[PDB]
Amino acid sequence: QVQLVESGGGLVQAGDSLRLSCAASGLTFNRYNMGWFRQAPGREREFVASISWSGDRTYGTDSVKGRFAISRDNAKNTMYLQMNSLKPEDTAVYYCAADRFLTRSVKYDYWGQGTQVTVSS
Repeated sequence: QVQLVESGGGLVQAGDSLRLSCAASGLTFNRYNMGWFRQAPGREREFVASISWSGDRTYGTDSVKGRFAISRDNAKNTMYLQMNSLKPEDTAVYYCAADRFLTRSVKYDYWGQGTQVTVSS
């Protein structure tokens, strides 16, 4: 079956940087758009960033585009999210997802279990 596994979460302090990764198996990795979503306490699940199989990057808002960077390594079936200047508001569970057509919609076909990021001040 298809399997997406996130890692790299933990407890950081405000202003820190953090790199999350996502490893995929059971699909032909280079034919899928890959996306990061998050769910903060008291909020709905929301789009963070996406990188399509042709390499175009799409970001959620101005709150994200300046601080976060997304990339993929097709040779290793892995994608990464680099997060800089983290704030308490970024505390959330971060999910990796894959889909053959979608970009910003939360209705992607495949989902990982998520990794938890806590940011304290």
